[PDB]
Amino acid sequence: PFLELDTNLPANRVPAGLEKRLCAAAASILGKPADRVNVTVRPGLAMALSGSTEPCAQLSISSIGVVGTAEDNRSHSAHFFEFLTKELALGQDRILIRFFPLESWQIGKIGTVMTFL
Amino acid sequence: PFLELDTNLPANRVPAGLEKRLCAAAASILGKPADRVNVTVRPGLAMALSGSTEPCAQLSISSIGVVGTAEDNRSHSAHFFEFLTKELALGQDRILIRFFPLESWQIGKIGTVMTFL
Amino acid sequence: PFLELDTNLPANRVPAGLEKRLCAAAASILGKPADRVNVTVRPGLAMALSGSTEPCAQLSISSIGVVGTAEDNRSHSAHFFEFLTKELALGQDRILIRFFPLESWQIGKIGTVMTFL
Ligand SMILES: O=C(O)c1ccc(C(=O)O)nc1
Ligand SMILES: O=C(O)c1ccc(C(=O)O)nc1
Ligand SMILES: O=C(O)c1ccc(C(=O)O)nc1
Repeated sequence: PFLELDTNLPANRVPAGLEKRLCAAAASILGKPADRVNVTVRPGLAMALSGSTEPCAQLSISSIGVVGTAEDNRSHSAHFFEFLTKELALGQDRILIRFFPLESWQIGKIGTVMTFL
Repeated sequence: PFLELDTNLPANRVPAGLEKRLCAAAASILGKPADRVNVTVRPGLAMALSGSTEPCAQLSISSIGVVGTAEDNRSHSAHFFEFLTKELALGQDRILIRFFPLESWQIGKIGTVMTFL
Repeated sequence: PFLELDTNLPANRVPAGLEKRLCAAAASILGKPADRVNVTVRPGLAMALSGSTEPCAQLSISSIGVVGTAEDNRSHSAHFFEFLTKELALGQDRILIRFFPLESWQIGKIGTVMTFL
């Protein structure tokens, strides 16, 4: 899975090791191995969420097969909100998630695409 | 109900009173009175969870009738996770639960088995 | 949470399963488990809302901890209006909400009160 987390929390208000703990969390939530989880955290940004500049965070989640239905994404959302509200000390009104299905021909790995691996 | 909690948190990082609070919580969650709840806490163990020796806990829950279905246990799990995350200051990736149905002929109580009470 | 919805819509103009979908929405909005959400719908009543007998609904919401501030209730209101206007086919002017904090000693469950659970 590919996870990108944008936040207006400064780096020194994002707990040490979050990018590693999000690999374990995404592995369990999405049912793919932790060694196939990719996380990017971009702290210190200027953000408004629901019109408000109080501390907040945005997560994008991309994967083949498992983020393409409302019913699957409902379950995924519940678990990611539980994890991130606690880690970032944010209320559930201060986080939003977007889910993006991917296909194998879009993923460039070791100089080819996943279609040929 | 019968609850057994193993943790690699030392005893002095397990909050005082956890046993009676877990009796009350198990009454709320499983529906059987607090005075029928049995709790065993084993702290200071050497543990790995998901391959990692960071602080963690395992809970076993055994009961007649109420821990035997996926839909029952999904609900029970959500509540026991919320209870333990708060009490032990652990993330939900650092807790696992196992559920075990029991029958009356397996429970020895006051020198007989529950079949005869 | 405890939700009570009065409406002058006849029962056959309240969509089938509304009490179930409002349960799930209220769990999300209030940040409480769905197996702790209670919904009561009372249709076919004689009602005036804002002085008018046109189709309308009144919602009451009661919960520990999460319905006691203006800022929290503004957030909750926005989501409940978005849900109910669509489900009941009512304009924003035809719904009102009241929020009521509860305490643990007020809630009777399994023959005791939540103070002891
Ligand atoms: O090879 C990549 O790391 C990779 C490729 C695919 C997926 C995925 O579908 O989630 N995740 C990671
Ligand atoms: O008498 C015991 O304490 C007892 C016996 C049975 C059960 C139970 O099925 O949950 N719990 C407790
Ligand atoms: O455990 C009960 O069912 C319960 C307890 C509390 C609340 C509540 O605060 O809204 N709702 C339900």
